[PDB]
Amino acid sequence: GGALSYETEILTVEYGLLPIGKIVEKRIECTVYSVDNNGNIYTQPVAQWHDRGEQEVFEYCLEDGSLIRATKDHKFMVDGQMLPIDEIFERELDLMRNPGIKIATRKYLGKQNVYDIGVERDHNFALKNGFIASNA
Amino acid sequence: GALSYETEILTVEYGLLPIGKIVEKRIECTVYSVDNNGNIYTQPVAQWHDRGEQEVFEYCLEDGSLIRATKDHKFMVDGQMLPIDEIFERELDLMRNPGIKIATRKYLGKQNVYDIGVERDHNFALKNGFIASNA
Repeated sequence: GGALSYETEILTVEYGLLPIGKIVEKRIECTVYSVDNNGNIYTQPVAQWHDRGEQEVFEYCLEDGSLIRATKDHKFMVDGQMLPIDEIFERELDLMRNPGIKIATRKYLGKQNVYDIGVERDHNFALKNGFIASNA
Repeated sequence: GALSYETEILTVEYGLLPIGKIVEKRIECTVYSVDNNGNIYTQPVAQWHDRGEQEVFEYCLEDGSLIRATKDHKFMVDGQMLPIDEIFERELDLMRNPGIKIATRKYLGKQNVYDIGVERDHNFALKNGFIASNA
């Protein structure tokens, strides 16, 4: 089974993001998001709240510098497979994550010298994180 | 439209490079594009455009990462190229690298720790859409 650190943020329908420590310690009734064997995202209630006691926690820092704090043996989704996170780390596999992400806020920075690149076909190019910039 | 100097471009020969160093130095290199069929291919840079001083906006995404660009510069949304400002206006999702590697691992010693059970499939989504599993 394995376990997660207190502040690991869990998506709930009712409350939005909540720390799993709080969901478990307060045994909060909520609806979480799951994925089936055919890649369908659905929702269902939390059915068991597991307080696993004390265990060794490792902090896994991802390429974008975000953090997952878990025991070595907790499984995470990699393409078509659930694997222990430590193995995912040892094997350099990509964790599955949301294919999309929203813009939270916007700021003005005034004027700057700015740049663009032309390519022959399709007229786009990937940035860090895999964002696709385009001139079309 | 255009982009800030330090916008990191993924190139084959050098990995991630600031578009500013690529354009200013006319660096010959190979970038990654998508076609109309969702398919990612490689392709040399054909033009290096210094578009001069323009108004730049900083777009901060839900994960705290930034895009710095002119308001009109288009970016891909679920198969469709749209001005980044419009993507902001309508709260649309940018695409879309659906996976990410772990760079490093540190020991934090012992902590009280937790897990949740569900009735079907035995997984659940975290922030950023990671899928934690106890199947």
